[PDB]
Amino acid sequence: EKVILDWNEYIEAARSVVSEGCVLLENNGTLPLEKGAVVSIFGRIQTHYYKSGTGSGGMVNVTHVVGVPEGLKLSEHVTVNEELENIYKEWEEENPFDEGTEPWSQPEMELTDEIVSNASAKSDVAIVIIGRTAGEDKDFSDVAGAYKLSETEEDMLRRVRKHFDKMVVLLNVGSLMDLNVISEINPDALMVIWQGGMIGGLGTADVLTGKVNPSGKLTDTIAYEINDYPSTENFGDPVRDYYAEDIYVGYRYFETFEKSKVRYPFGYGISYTEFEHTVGEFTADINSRTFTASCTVKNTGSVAGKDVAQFYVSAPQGKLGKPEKVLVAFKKTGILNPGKEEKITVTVPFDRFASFDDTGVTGAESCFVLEAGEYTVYEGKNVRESYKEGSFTLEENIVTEKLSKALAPMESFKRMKASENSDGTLSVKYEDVPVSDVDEKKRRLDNMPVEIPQDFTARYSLKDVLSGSVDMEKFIARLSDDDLACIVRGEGMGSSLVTAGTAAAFGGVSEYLRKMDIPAVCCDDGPSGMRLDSGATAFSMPNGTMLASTFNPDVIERMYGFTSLEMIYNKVECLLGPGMNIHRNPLNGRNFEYFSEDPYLNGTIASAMLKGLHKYGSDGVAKHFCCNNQELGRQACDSVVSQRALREIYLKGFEIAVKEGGCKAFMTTYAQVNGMWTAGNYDLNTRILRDEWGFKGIVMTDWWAQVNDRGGEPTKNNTAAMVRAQNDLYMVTANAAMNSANDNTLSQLSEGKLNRAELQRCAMNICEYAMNTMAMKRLCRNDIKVEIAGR
Ligand SMILES: OC[C@H]1O[C@@H](O)[C@H](O)[C@@H](O)[C@@H]1O
Repeated sequence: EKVILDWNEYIEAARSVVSEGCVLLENNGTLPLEKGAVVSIFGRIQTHYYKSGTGSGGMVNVTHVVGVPEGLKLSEHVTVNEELENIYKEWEEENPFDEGTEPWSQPEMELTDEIVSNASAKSDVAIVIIGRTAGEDKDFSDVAGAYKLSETEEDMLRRVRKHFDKMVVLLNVGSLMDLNVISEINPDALMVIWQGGMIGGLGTADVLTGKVNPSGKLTDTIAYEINDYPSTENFGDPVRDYYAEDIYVGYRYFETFEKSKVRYPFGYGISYTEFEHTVGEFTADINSRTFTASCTVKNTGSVAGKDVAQFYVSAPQGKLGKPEKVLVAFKKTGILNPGKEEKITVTVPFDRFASFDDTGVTGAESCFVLEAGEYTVYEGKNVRESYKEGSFTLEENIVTEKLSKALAPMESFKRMKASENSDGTLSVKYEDVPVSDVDEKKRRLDNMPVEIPQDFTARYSLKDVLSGSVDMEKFIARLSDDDLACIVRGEGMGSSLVTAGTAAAFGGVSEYLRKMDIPAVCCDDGPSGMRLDSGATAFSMPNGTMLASTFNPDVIERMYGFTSLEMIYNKVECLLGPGMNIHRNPLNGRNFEYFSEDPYLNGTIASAMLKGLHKYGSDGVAKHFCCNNQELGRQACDSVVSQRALREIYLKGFEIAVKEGGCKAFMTTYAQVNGMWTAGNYDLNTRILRDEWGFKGIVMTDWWAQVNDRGGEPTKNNTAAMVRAQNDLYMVTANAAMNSANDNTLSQLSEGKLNRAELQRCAMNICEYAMNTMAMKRLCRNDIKVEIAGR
């Protein structure tokens, strides 16, 4: 089989994401830009369009990046003031783009009254571009040049505001920055254009010129101040952060307790037209544990466009306490012409708005439950402007799922609690989070897998398992203790077993393993496109937050469908994404390659990406599992967090990726969750992921990540602790066959501290995964051959 990867269709797919992911925040009709307008573009970052964040998910090599000025010229709908372009060009020869550990921003060119006045005299409209990047190992700081405007950027904005009566501000940013000073200066239009990959300027020009009507929505709540965010109190400590806000993350906090601290609510975004959402039929089916809600969205303005219907549930406070509203469903309309409408119907399972009882107060400890009382469903344009769709009342609690006490905090701390005041409004009070009473050593011992007796005369290939000819158990008996100790080691970076410049090879990492037809499976960064450290080019796609802002799983899936083929072309089997850690705080540096403060949106967008990658047999690796919500101190840092917050917020997106997304590969973190490293955490990697969610796949460490037993010293070679957790793969070693990290797999096995059954389980996970990859198909000679056309 031979498949064409059409590069022009790939471009168009990515461009569609850009034009659906831009978020228009304010506009007085200055957008869209009028046909034949002359635009003056301000901001030195105009010449170096941020196509991505920095670090592992920002090192995609490309031949060309289309920035905003070039996008606008290629549109043929406007022209750009060339004199001002040359002023920026000539100044930049003297003040070159700093490539660094790259800085968050570039120094702005100071502007004079003469430049700005002369620009306005020869143009119809000013566009001011403020650029920010961020990423791995540095957190975004609440200072000028990072989250705040620089003094010279502010001066630029004030001068342009004075001399132009039409002003447009664009935020070419990985994550949201302070809007207070920008809002005070009061431009005529404000749009967040994120970082759109290599064709970002094309999709951005589409929305600016009106060829596409913007339809992007915020995936985070924008508060007035950094200190309004509930997590700011407990964010940015390199050693330990207590997740005291608990389930009250983002709009779960603000809509419940602090509506007046919101500038822009979750799900907010506007269009060049206006829409009217009319609530429709509502039914509930308690026996099936679903409800069905309908509404109609009508374009009531004068230009075609899409809108998003967003559905929320208000649960009764009960004994647990609840956020006012939780997102349970959304649907983006087709393009609606003026005066036309679309009926949207959603069926919502009760598990979308259940609560995890981690205290026992409901009578069902360690369960997801719907407490007795009234459930009100809302629909609207955003969480704030969502209106009653229907209600139903439960006279008794319904247990949606029985789970276990898992990943519980090892120390007490106080968490936020919804308290219903005398009047009936909700205030924040605090309560003690109960401590874990789980016997961890016992749990491991009681659920120990059975050893498979070894048999080295067996000549079964991995091909014989794939065809159904033999059981995986029969095959795995062939692996020696050497083979077992070797197969749990990933080799990289730049292993010679796979495409050069990628992150890792795993599976067939010795002559012996490859002789059994276990192929070398290739892993590579990242969510926004293949990072090839050989210098080879690949498609640079929009950042994760831009993807999520589309509220459009279909457009995301379509784009990653092309990535699926591109990966096969490069013989990359595992793309190291989606990044899908919750936006707990706006200052986390890696927010650009994650999706949302909301777990449902997070899991739904992740799943769309995975479905895309699955189209032609490629795959993603969900990361970082879990609670890597802060870059500072991420090697040592301990996230202290309640079971409920884990179950409803931080794990929830990952759960969705497994059950809806078909996720079969996970990456753990550099850090600790509840007092041990995640790579050695049994509750995370076995109890929750496998035994409760039913995940069938592989777990790998983060690259050169530390591992420990609870209480013990962290090291980059405690592979025994890793295998005891069912974290299947240590990424990475320079030479896996030679044990170049000097790991303790065999010595622990020798001492009876690691059981061979545990190694065998990991080996089976690895082989089961490996045999369904395109690398196996290359051995079997039935892989897809890809040819790139259109270039
Ligand atoms: O590049 C391989 C890995 O490196 C680590 O530093 C990052 O945390 C991961 O996100 C990445 O996938």
